Amino acid sequence: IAAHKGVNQAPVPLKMERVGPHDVHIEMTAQITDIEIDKGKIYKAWTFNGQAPGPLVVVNEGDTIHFTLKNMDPVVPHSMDFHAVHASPSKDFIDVMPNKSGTFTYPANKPGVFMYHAGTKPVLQHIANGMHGVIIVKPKNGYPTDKEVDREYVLIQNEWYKYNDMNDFQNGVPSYVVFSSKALKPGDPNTNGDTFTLKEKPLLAKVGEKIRLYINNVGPNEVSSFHVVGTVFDDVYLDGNPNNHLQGMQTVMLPASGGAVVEFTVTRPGTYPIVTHQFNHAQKGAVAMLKVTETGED
Amino acid sequence: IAAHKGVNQAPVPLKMERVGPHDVHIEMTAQITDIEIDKGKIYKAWTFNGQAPGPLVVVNEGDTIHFTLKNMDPVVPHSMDFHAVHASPSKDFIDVMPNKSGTFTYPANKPGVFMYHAGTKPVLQHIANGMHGVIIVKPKNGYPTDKEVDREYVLIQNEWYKYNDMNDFQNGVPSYVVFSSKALKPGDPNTNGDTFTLKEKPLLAKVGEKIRLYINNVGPNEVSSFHVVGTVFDDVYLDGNPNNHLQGMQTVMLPASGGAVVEFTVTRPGTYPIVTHQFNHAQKGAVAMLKVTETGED
Amino acid sequence: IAAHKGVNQAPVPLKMERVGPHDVHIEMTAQITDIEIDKGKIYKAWTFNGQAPGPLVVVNEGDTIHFTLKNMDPVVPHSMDFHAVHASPSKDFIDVMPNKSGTFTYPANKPGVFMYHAGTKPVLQHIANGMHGVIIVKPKNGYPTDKEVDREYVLIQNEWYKYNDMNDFQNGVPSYVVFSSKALKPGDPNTNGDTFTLKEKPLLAKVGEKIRLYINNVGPNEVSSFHVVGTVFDDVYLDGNPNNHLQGMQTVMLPASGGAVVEFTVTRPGTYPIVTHQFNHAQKGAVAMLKVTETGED
Ligand SMILES: [Cu+2]
Ligand SMILES: [Cu+2]
Ligand SMILES: [Cu+2]
Ligand SMILES: [Cu+2]
Ligand SMILES: [Cu+2]
Ligand SMILES: [Cu+2]
Ligand SMILES: [Cu+2]
Ligand SMILES: [Cu+2]
Ligand SMILES: [Cu+2]
Ligand SMILES: [Cu+2]
Ligand SMILES: [Cu+2]
Ligand SMILES: [Cu+2]
Repeated sequence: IAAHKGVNQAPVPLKMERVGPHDVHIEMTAQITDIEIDKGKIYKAWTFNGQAPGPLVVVNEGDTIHFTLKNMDPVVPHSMDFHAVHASPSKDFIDVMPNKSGTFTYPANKPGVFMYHAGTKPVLQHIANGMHGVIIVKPKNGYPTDKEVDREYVLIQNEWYKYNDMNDFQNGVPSYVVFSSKALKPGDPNTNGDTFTLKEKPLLAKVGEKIRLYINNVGPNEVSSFHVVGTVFDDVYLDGNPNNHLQGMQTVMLPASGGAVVEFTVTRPGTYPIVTHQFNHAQKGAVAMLKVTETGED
Repeated sequence: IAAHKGVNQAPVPLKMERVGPHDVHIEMTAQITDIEIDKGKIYKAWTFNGQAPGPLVVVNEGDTIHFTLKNMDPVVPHSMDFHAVHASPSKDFIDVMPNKSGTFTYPANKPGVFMYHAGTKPVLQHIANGMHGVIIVKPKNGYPTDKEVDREYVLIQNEWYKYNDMNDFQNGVPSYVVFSSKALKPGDPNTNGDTFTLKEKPLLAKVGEKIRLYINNVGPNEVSSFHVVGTVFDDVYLDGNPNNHLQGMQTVMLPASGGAVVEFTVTRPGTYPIVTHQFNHAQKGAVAMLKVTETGED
Repeated sequence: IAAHKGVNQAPVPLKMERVGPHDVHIEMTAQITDIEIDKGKIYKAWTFNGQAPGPLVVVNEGDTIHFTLKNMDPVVPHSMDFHAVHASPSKDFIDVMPNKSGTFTYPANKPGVFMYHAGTKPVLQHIANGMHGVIIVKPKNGYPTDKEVDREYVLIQNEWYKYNDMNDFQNGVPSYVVFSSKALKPGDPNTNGDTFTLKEKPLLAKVGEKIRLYINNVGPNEVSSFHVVGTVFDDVYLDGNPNNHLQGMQTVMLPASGGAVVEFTVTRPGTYPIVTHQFNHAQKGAVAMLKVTETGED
């Protein structure tokens, strides 16, 4: 795209504020931002807010979201689809033109770990170029295992293909498959989907802790066989709904866009790989690390 | 196949009749029929009854099926395997020769949404050429959410490959991935697996309705990440068995041959896409549309 | 690998012995062994004990495993990762050098059907070359359907690629996808992952029996759509945990490394194919046979 040559729009912080007991404002951008997806490999990504996957959104079950998208892309329209919400796609997930803004309002009435992404045709093109992310909806009644959890993080899996190549997007194997982590609390890492950051700067935990991960596989195209090496998942909630409760799973199958809340105990000090057990994808980047110490600090 | 050159056997209606409180007769054909799978693209499909996927079969839990296959193919033997039934495959799923008929009897003792397909070696060849379909077995006790459902439809996902190309069937990506709908009640659409019909003539519903879809991914080769845009599944019954109950899923993973009953509410007027969220497959045709109006008519 | 030319190390029996009410010793080898994966096709596999998948391990819930790996490979280090155990991967799943042994101890505190495999970087290379297997952990309280089961077997699905070809391992379709069976009781077959043995020498059962299969899809790369032709699964326990209970499934989705306990009834004499319903993989070898007779013997 000629109008994208040399364009590298600096990341813009997500804006969110509560405006009522059950109403939340969210303002995001669509923007074109260079991301290092593998060492020495820059992808001029189509992004929300200059991150790919986009920034983490967290709301409460029953919140109505008043969402504004500011399209900074000079030529390509973009839109937003939240899997959390009940909305009319042809009225509420519509395109925002370059240099314009649009505001859309819809309720998040289901708890869980939901994908969000651009919904502009061809959707495959917008997702593959980087316009994906996660919104977490916190259950009103929590999860039955809340009291057991010591520490929590968010992980997202995505693929990267040849740059803006629709033939490759449809018909080719992914060039990279990657994990990223998005911050829930101050001090948490906030990273982009790349092959290396969560290996070189592992997530941190303490010996004996029960860890919760909020996870989603945004695709665009692959399913995920999510596994933490050296442990077993004590409890799994499919899509993050507290009713979809499994126990003692070694590996959790996630469809494309599929989410889960998974919980596991780390019993010994060491470094614990986190993989998709589809090992062609792991080899192409989809390995993160969890470093477990006696004190919890690196 | 030389004996298939110029052959286009007109579709023959499914024949079914109840013969006892727990016994049902079903008569189907195997036939060679041209189907437009994408605009301008004719596939000379191997079919049951001139449809691909084949005609919908609905029976009651506990029905014994007395099934007759009339093979109209001039040269290729075909057979029938119903996933619903308990049968001896080497006695009851056997080949029927060209221009012959065979009758086989077996019970459907489990509720759900089951694949059926030809079971003639190489099975991949018969399925990929179009010999797949769905049989629904209605639960004796229903589903716990029956009283909430306002409207229902059947959707089937399948792939199409290069014509009768076993190398492509085994080793290549699908050329098209498609949805079709099969009629449950008079007035429902009844379509074949193509890239366009359910976009141009969407399924219809009314604002506020809870919709049930009986779904199955017949493959032959891909798994499906089934998702309705703009809603969340309130309830999901894996394989259509009422015991396999999930709630609040954004997306339902279906193995090849996997089925489900999914239920969701459409809260606003508009058009709601229905996809496999493996977006390479969606881009290659696997998007249907649900049009929701204030009155339910187009 | 030059040091592997002409190397064909004869299979070595698994060594196991109980050393306390909750402690079990296991001794395995890493060795280089020629396996006929398809008729006329020898793969010089990287193996545990000269089998691929490796020998079956069965322990009780709550057993601590004292595991020794003797590395017979002349040049390549190998390691062991059991999905059953809680361990520090960077301390307990570490490499054993050629011609050395290492001993590692860790508890199996969860019931189920778990993958094991080499954990040496690049893990994809070690798994794809054949270093995978299953460990079964028997639940302390059993399964609720134990009293209904008449006969049981273990089945494992794996893929084979071009020989030691990392490009193919990461980016290519599998050349073969295969089932193998591992013995639980004297007289059970014990086979390697190949395209033919379980077709030519089917598993055996008697008319009317309820069969339990302990299954795992070790990959490395594909998911599995596990289906027994001519029946429906009465009960399914995902990953073999008794709590993850589904009923009446036609087909069970298994992620890469995913396991299950599945149970089904064979009502009539005949031969029942066992497949992954991803039929490209079935065509490339992933069909086993179950022969059901009036007397249960061939
Ligand atoms: Cu507002
Ligand atoms: Cu976009
Ligand atoms: Cu979506
Ligand atoms: Cu704790
Ligand atoms: Cu009859
Ligand atoms: Cu056929
Ligand atoms: Cu089948
Ligand atoms: Cu209603
Ligand atoms: Cu010991
Ligand atoms: Cu190895
Ligand atoms: Cu593993
Ligand atoms: Cu019995």
